Amino acid sequence: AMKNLFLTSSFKDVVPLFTEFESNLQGKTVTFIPTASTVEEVTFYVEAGKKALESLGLLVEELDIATESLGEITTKLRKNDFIYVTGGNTFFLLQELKRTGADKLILEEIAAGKLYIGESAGAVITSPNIAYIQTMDSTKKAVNLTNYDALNLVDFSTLPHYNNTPFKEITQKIVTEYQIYPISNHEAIFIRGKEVITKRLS
Repeated sequence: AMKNLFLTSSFKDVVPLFTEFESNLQGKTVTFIPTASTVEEVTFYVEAGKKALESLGLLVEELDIATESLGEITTKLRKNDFIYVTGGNTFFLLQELKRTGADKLILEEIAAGKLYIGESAGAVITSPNIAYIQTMDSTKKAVNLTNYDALNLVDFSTLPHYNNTPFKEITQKIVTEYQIYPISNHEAIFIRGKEVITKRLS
């Protein structure tokens, strides 16, 4: 029904675009999902994003889909105002969302009007299918995921870090090979229903 999404390559690089997107943040709560990052070896974006949210007066509540009961997943997703998904390995993220059936719970919340913030991997899973991201994120880390169909919230396939080192050749080759929607580190996509707008911080 409703669809409020903020998609980014790097949340810490576009904080002002987020505050342009959404007002009266003080005291609002965020379900913060770092699952994609838990199989990654370099993860500065996780704390950078969390501290950025906190600097806006948001109350951040962690939810690791990989380890928490469905009871806790259901409760947190329902309770908190926003959903935020950190970057990391997109395949592991989608794998854990499907395994728990939480992909469904996220879609329901979004349909009810809940704001979804997706960073890199968290943006990629809004696409119909994440196969296109396999040259950036290794499938070796998702040993159970048998189908790359994702949330299918938008018809387009967000490609983060576009023409941004160290993903220059990677992102270039993806465009060539594959409705790819490229965004750089300082771009965000504002989505309010059918209204889709790219903004750049510069």
